[PDB]
Amino acid sequence: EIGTGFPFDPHYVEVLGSRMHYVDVGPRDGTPVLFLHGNPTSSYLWRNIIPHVAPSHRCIAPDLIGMGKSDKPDLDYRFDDHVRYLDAFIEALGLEEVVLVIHDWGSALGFHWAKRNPERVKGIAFMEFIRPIPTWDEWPEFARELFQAFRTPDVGRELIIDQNAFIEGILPKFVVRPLTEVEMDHYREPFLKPVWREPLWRFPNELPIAGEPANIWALVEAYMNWLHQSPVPKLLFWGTPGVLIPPAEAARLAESLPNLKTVFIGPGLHYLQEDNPDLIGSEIARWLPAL
Repeated sequence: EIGTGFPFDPHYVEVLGSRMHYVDVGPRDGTPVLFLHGNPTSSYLWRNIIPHVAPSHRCIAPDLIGMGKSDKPDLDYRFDDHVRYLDAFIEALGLEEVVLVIHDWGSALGFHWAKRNPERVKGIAFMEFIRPIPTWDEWPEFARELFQAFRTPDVGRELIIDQNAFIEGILPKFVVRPLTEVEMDHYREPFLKPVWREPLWRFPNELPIAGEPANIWALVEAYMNWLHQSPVPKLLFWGTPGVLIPPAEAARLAESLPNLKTVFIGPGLHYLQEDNPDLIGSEIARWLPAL
């Protein structure tokens, strides 16, 4: 049975003049494991993963700026803003070497940080991560018109900002099993007001699909190139049919990435942590000793 509670004491740290919230559990020494969520989630997404890792390793799960329990400064909320705040968060906590556990826009942040700090990354576990998607044909058909509308002037803001489409529509449609009302209310809480929803609209407008936007496309290409030459231990979780990482892409990564273990989790769309947390958490726990 998949837990709905969030039994983690809040921790806060001042970052660039704002407060950021994070989970921090597990032993106080050793290599920390840094869990990075994406859109439109928070550290809540990791709530059933972390308890598998916390017996043996420090677990740190921040809420990205403007998300979860973190502050909501007056930012553009472009990808580079998230880069700046996560960079400063990692330094504020004095992290030296880390293991990354990353998902969605948290994976773009994590891989981009790893490329810039390769000596500090001891391993990377990832799932449903940001890759350059070559055509809209590789996007799931049932969500293609919706994500094209998110990236259409005016219409996308009406859907995401005014109608909260990313929380009420996309989030439950990208989990195979049904989310409960308690889980939905945890995901809803940081975005109850439209004025808080800018990050939810910025993120799909930065997805690198069919070459655009060019700046994100090049950045993601750069860290994918880094990943392909890196000897760092890697662990990929994938499901079927997937969203960002269809089975054919999981197969391509299994062939091309060095030092990669792959784990098929069964049915899965995008929020794989909500479909098979016990397999994801237990397999990360089993993989960490080999690092």
